[PDB]
Amino acid sequence: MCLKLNLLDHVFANPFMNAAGVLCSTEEDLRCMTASSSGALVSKSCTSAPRDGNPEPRYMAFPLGSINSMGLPNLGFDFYLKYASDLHDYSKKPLFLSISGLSVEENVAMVRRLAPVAQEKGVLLELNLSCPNVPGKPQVAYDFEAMRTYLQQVSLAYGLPFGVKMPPYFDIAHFDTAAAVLNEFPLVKFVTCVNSVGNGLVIDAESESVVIKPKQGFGGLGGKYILPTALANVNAFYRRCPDKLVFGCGGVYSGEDAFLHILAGASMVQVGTALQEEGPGIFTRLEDELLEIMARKGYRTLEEFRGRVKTIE
Amino acid sequence: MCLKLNLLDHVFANPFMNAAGVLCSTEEDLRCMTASSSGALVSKSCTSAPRDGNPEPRYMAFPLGSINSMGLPNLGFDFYLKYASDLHDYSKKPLFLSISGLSVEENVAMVRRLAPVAQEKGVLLELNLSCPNVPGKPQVAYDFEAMRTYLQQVSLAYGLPFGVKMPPYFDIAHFDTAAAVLNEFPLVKFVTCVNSVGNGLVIDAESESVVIKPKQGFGGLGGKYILPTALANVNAFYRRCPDKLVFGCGGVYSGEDAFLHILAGASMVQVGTALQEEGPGIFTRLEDELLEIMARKGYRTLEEFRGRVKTIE
Ligand SMILES: Cc1cc2nc3c(=O)[nH]c(=O)nc-3n(C[C@H](O)[C@H](O)[C@H](O)COP(=O)(O)O)c2cc1C
Ligand SMILES: Cc1cc2nc3c(=O)[nH]c(=O)nc-3n(C[C@H](O)[C@H](O)[C@H](O)COP(=O)(O)O)c2cc1C
Ligand SMILES: O=C(O)c1[nH]c(=O)[nH]c(=O)c1CCc1cccc(C(F)(F)F)c1
Ligand SMILES: O=C(O)c1[nH]c(=O)[nH]c(=O)c1CCc1cccc(C(F)(F)F)c1
Repeated sequence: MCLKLNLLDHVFANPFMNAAGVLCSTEEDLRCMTASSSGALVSKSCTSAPRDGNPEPRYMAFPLGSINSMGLPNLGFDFYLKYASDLHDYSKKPLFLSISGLSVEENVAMVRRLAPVAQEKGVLLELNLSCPNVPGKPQVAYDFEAMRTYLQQVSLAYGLPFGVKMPPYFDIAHFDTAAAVLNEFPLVKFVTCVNSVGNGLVIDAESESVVIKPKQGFGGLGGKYILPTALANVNAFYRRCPDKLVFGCGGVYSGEDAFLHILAGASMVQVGTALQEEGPGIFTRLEDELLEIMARKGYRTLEEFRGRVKTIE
Repeated sequence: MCLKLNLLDHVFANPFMNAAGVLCSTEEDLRCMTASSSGALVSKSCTSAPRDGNPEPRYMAFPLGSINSMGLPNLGFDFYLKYASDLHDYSKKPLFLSISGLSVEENVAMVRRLAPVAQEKGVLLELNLSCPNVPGKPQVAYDFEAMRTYLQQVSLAYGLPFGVKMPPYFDIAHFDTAAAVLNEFPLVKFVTCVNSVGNGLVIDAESESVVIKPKQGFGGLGGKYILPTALANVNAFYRRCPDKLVFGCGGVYSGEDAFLHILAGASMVQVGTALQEEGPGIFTRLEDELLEIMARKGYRTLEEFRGRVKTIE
């Protein structure tokens, strides 16, 4: 019985990793994730220049999940590239680097410089397509023409296999269209579903106030709120992108939640809110819990059940 | 006490009603909602002809909410019109009739017939814009040019104040576009936010199976999963449509949840999943709970706090 995976020409001890943005912003964070029992790690989505991000409070968690409008605080691309080129211990586990430029040009500039490090050290790119583009237009993955432009430009500039981080969709026509755009790009080898459910609003009844300061309290939702949404997206893209891997993200708190993601199609399984709340010890727990479900069912490997969710009649 | 309010030229004993689709399909259902303590009721969204809807199982509930792909089973427009015209007791409470035709023409045909009954009896129209669209396109409310056409045609055909049931949105640019569309139509006097969060997927770990038969287990989510989504949409439209009313729907299980909807801007508060699970007794509980929270805070009216959610700075 084992959790091993071999994919994207890397070996992973288990499918668990952080979700971008959680426990991955500083060198301290990345050393911490490297020391944990996760199978991989991803660095904080970066911009060319460092960002402070939004005013605090900008993240809050609750029993059913989290809300955030962080504003992309990060130490800048050069820092993350340095970590990938010089600091990361690749004998411990594989590293993904997430990028999230504010324009197609900012992304092209980053990927051009990443590429030799990707080639030499094996760092893997995750391109975050929730980047805002022009304010007053939707986020890039909700503007299909922009998404196509971004992927054309990044594919030409980078020239190596990479993956994309997608927001959730809520309409079958959007699953269809979004997957068809991704399927135009053979270098897109993995699809991470999902980023946070956009622009929710948590209100505290006692104070009669929103709980985060930016955007009048509106921000992206993670956690237990979003698990069925995340599963839907994992499976929609699993079905529509048969030549790509799907990584699942959203609502993972337990080995059972991971097992559902993997039934839906997930290869790697990312952990955001639950990791933010519990800390890196969560990885040993998730591994144990997943293995126990596998033993009960008689499953010896992940591929025995990946994508094998049953439908009714 | 008491929670009585006036709107749309009608008096309501309290702000609570069923959500369309729940406990409102048959004459029995509508008599049961009328006998309840709710302040109003809404009939099941209808088509010109009766529909059997999708194969069962097509609804399932769980601790955090519900998933459905009902396929609009309904007794047909003639039935609901006859209920509004001949059977409903208007001395007990107001009635809303929901329509969701499969094309603009079908909506126009239904609303031309409804108009005289609305004049004579005061039945209120809720137009459900989560309805099918032309090939390749998403649901009408997700296609802003279709939505505008539908509202143009229904406004002309009906000629009387009505409301619109909206799906959730997840992007601030979409809130801006959708609200601008609604604000073109002066006859649209109330906006109900939100319909179910579209195309989630619930998977049962033991069986390794989806839990509803239609659409490979994909369906709309309601209940606790969707409360922050619902609040965000209520507040977004409340802010953007100052000359309209907003009705809140989504994730109401308690008077506290109703309180939060009202703080966000809700005039009426609709109850779907929790009503399906608990039955019509829920209405006395919600009223008692809401009045208890108001008393603890010193609020004597709903107007004192409707839309008064506080932001940080
Ligand atoms: C504080 C915070 C920061 C985030 N920053 C990023 C980011 O920089 N890039 C990204 O792709 N997603 C980001 N996300 C989204 C997470 O990666 C993840 O997609 C989302 O939280 C859902 O997973 P969960 O339900 O496990 O939280 C962030 C989420 C949180 C809570
Ligand atoms: C079984 C079922 C049937 C529904 N039918 C309709 C419908 O006919 N028309 C409609 O506008 N919404 C319909 N909905 C959506 C609800 O009105 C409501 O918007 C949704 O369930 C979110 O509220 P909740 O969190 O209270 O469940 C239905 C929901 C359920 C669960
Ligand atoms: O940093 C974030 O707010 C964030 N939060 C998430 O839940 N997921 C994400 O992908 C991100 C980063 C993307 C993002 C999301 C919202 C705003 C901006 C900004 F404009 F600041 F550049 C960037
Ligand atoms: O009956 C539904 O499945 C349903 N469930 C919801 O959570 N919200 C809804 O608004 C609806 C009805 C959506 C709808 C609206 C109009 C037509 C049709 C079709 F005939 F295609 F089944 C479906």
